[PDB]
Amino acid sequence: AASSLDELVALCKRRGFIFQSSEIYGGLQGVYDYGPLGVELKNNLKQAWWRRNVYERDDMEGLDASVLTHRLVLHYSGHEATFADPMVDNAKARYWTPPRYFNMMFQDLRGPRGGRGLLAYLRPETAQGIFVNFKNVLDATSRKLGFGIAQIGKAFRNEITPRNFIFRVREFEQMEIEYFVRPGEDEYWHRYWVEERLKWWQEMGLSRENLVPYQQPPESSAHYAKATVDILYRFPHGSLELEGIAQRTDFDLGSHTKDQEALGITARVLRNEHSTQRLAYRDPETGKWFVPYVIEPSAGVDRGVLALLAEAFTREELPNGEERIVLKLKPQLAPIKVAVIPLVKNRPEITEYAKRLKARLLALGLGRVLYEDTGNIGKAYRRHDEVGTPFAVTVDYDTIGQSKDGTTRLKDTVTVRDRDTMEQIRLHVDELEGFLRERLRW
Ligand SMILES: Nc1ncnc2c1ncn2[C@@H]1O[C@H](COP(=O)([O-])OC(=O)C[NH3+])[C@@H](O)[C@H]1O
Repeated sequence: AASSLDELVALCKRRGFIFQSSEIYGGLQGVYDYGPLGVELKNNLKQAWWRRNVYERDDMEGLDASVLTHRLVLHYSGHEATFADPMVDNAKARYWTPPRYFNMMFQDLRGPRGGRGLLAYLRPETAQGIFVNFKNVLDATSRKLGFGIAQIGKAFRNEITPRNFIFRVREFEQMEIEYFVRPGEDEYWHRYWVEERLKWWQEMGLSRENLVPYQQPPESSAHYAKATVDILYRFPHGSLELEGIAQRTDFDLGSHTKDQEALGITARVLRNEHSTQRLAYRDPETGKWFVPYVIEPSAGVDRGVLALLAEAFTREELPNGEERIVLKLKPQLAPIKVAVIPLVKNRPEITEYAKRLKARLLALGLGRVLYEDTGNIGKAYRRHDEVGTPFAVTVDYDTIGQSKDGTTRLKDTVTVRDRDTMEQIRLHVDELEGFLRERLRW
């Protein structure tokens, strides 16, 4: 584990993981930019989640709706209502500083002028994009009930207060699922998904010891959610929310469908005077139109990253030197898998061999390979553990052929230094393939 968020924040900048957004002009607090190594890690997390919840499954369809949301969507979603109370602050008390309707959803206008007619919010959550497209998806796929639609996407929130690095921010991405289910089964499903999502975060690298499901109680059970379970993580600042396996119940489709009344809505949904379409399902064997309940697993992509980094940032002491900080990311999720390093930057015959090898290895398809050509190998080696790349293959003279001893047997064999054990095997190129194949493969 990583001792203090500070370190994390500092490694993140010093290595190009996360940079402060708009830093040169003062920075837009609450919004960050993912530098080079950040992107990679971030994408890999996104990818693996997609593989898991979509490719490997057989009851999920994917989606990717837009950030701009038509004013009504967020209205019937109830999101509007949450800020229709102005706050007339005062000296020692609260809701006299002027009436501030403290809306958390960002706001923008559609062309021409700032009229209430052409208003649109930036989706505070990806979720809505799925509910409104429910029929559309159902039509094009023609899915039978035990099934859900899932997307990764941007989400903007005017967070009055952004706190703790890349945790609570104003702009972030979420990986959301909306498991549509027959009314009765909701209980199981909710259980199933919580267990699943916890199972996942573990294979991703988060130790079970730090993961904790927590039944939000009535007080905290937000409107749509009939129940909800968070999976908190023991971050370096605390045991906070990581993913939230909720259990809204036909409320979403209910607040968004035509004929709410005719439809047996069980949720206290607004009178939807708008929807152009009946967002409901039709036949189990009878032909009873009904509105599906949903289990919704929402993860924060950015926090998933905070977790993974916090969890992996270890700073062991060297049994010789002082100490080293070592990101020990699940190899398969490291920004770089293998980093090929030329021993002397001079010898062009060496470097060429190096650049050449990088190719051969990238080809295995175990992940990104890097031709690190930066100065001091001691420096290269370190840089790497700091960014947690699993294997550092280094090429010296002997590899190419030359040597002092006049030996060419060392040729085509390279030294592969392992991150965690810092152990240095010296294996022949052809073996290097098989070797990595065993480790970096999922
Ligand atoms: N400002 C923010 N920054 C980062 N992640 C955030 C966030 N606000 C919410 N999340 C993520 O959204 C997840 C779900 O909580 P939520 O309050 O976003 O609810 C919903 O998205 C309901 N669909 C959390 O587990 C968290 O990872």
